[PDB]
Amino acid sequence: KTLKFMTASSPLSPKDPNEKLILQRLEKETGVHIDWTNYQSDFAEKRNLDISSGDLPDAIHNDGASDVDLMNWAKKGVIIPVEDLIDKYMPNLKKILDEKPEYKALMTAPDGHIYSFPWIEELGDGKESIHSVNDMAWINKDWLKKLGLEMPKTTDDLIKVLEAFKNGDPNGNGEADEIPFSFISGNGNEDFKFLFAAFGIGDNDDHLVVGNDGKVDFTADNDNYKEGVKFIRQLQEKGLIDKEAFEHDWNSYIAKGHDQKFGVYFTWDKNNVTGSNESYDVLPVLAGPSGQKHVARTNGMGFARDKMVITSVNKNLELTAKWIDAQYAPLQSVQNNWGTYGDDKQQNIFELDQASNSLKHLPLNGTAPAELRQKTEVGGPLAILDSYYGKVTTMPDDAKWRLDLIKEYYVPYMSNVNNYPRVFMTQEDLDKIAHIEADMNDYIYRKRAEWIVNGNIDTEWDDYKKELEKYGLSDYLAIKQKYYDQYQAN
Ligand SMILES: OC[C@@H]1O[C@H](O[C@]2(CO[C@]3(CO[C@]4(CO[C@]5(CO)O[C@H](CO)[C@@H](O)[C@@H]5O)O[C@H](CO)[C@@H](O)[C@@H]4O)O[C@H](CO)[C@@H](O)[C@@H]3O)O[C@H](CO)[C@H](O)[C@H]2O)[C@H](O)[C@H](O)[C@@H]1O
Ligand SMILES: [Ca+2]
Ligand SMILES: [Ca+2]
Repeated sequence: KTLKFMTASSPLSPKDPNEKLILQRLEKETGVHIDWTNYQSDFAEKRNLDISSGDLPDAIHNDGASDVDLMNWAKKGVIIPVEDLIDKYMPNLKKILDEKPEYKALMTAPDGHIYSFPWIEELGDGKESIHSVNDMAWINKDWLKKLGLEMPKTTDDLIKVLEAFKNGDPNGNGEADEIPFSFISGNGNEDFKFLFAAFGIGDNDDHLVVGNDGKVDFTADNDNYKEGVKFIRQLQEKGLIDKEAFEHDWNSYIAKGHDQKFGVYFTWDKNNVTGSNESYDVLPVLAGPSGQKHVARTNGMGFARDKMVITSVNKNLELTAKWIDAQYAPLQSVQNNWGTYGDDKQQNIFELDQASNSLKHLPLNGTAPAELRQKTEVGGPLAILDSYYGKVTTMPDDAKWRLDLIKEYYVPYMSNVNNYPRVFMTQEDLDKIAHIEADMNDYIYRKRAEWIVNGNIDTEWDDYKKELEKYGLSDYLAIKQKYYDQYQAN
């Protein structure tokens, strides 16, 4: 009747998840009450403390564990394999794996086991996938018009435009408050690395792309990569970059965005940052000095291996298996991912069409989509399939919109036929990767920011590449190539 789950949630959502409208209804439908350990910041560190201290719940919900954490917890009996539970008790998930057996392959570790329950969300395929580009570039069209500038078409045009922003007071308040170029450095949706491809190849959060020769490329040791750093260095030297770019956080970014202080900035959806207005639009793909005109593909996709694991201290496997499966009901999945209907005390993402027993997205009327979603979503293991649109739920209008934009502006410039596939390496290979990445990942972003602030990449470039080799890049790259080959050979 009672299970104890650990979970992750947004600091905008209730400290107690049972305050969420979805979870109140779910209790009345499963008849299972969940007592939550809900971490709303630094979830992974806090999860690792609990596991290390032996302070295990029945299951970790909305977990987001890496594959190396999954295999290590599995080698040690922290979590259990779950395939027999799916076959015995999970008809909603079994039906999904019937329709789309490809995901079953993605859930199966090389030792034949399944250790987690995935998040599945189909929104585009291949180049047209909503994940192809995460850190989209946006520009203040109102400043362009005010200053009589055309949309920039090249990186050189971008510099000239940005200097106008710094110097031309297009907000008209008589102060040089204009921030020409902003970002939030590192992984994720507000980084600037989307522009590195205007110098050829570019970059992504993996620092990994697949060349058309079949050979994976570590992007962050290319000359094109150095040229992109040199480009941002020009912007810094020219006083075009947000004074705060390497210190501020999301909440500060969004404050500035709401005051419309940005010339060009990066984000998933401008509505989350500069709001619902036509002051900002997509910065179209720019041509580099030599006519480079490219969009690097991310390796992202509408699949996450682990949004739930089951711990070895879980004493009612059947009930837990059946609770989980209730999330894989179409209508439930839709809500768990995106929000709910019929709250009279808070804005609703959905309305319930009782005529069709189906969900209809409502208009946000200026509410930031990520803001209302964070409060009312649940996360966790769920599947939303392409066959659900027009049947179970409307497609979200911000997802349909973004997909249109990806087709319009970006897909024509994705010259790479392949990106890196979602492979499940062996545990021996995962721990090798994890040792190299322990050195490499921080180091790459550290050098990148030092180089934009000092100006010595040209003097430091070769030492940096040797250092990456001492950290094991060739080994790192050889492993990734092996799995790409095995994936292509099937
Ligand atoms: O790193 C912490 C960890 O991140 C994990 O997920 C997030 C994103 O979760 C959301 C994502 O919401 C969107 C993107 O959603 C889709 C694509 O899946 O895009 C469509 C709209 O264009 C939408 O229909 C699709 O579902 O991302 C923007 C905000 O960036 C939203 O407007 C949009 O819905 O992020 C939201 C706010 O955090 C959350 O409500 C959503 O679930 O990964 C990125 C980090 O790289 C997010 O920070 C993180 O949320 C993981 O789910 C986990 O929950 C933690 O966030
Ligand atoms: Ca001004
Ligand atoms: Ca390379």
